[PDB]
Amino acid sequence: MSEDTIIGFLGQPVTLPCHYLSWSQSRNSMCWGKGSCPNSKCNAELLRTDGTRIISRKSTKYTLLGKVQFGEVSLTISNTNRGDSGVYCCRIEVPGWFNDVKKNVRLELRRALV
Repeated sequence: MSEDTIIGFLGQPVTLPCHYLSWSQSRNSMCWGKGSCPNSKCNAELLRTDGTRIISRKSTKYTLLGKVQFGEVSLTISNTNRGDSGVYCCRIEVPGWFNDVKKNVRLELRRALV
C-alpha cells in the first residue's frame, strides 16, 4: 500500500491516525514510537495503553483523545516543532506471535504566513 502522511503546522497540534475497531480490553494493548516499527514493540516510545487506558507516556506532549477501549488510538502531539517530523509507528499488540498490526506514519510540519 501507500502508508499515509500527515501535514501539520508548527507550534500546533497534530494527530496521527490509527484505529482498530476490532479491539478488546481483555486481549489488546498498544504503543506509539518514533521511527519505523521495530520487529518487537515500539522504539522511542511516546505513549502506551493497557486495553482500557494510557499506562505510560514520554511526557505531556503525547496523548490519546479517542477512547482506548474502542480502538481509537490516534496519537495527538501537542506543540509541534520541526523536530517532530518523520516516521512514527503505531503498533497494536495482538497476542501470540506474528499477528500484531504495525503501521508507519509520516509527519510533515510546515509554517504559515509568519
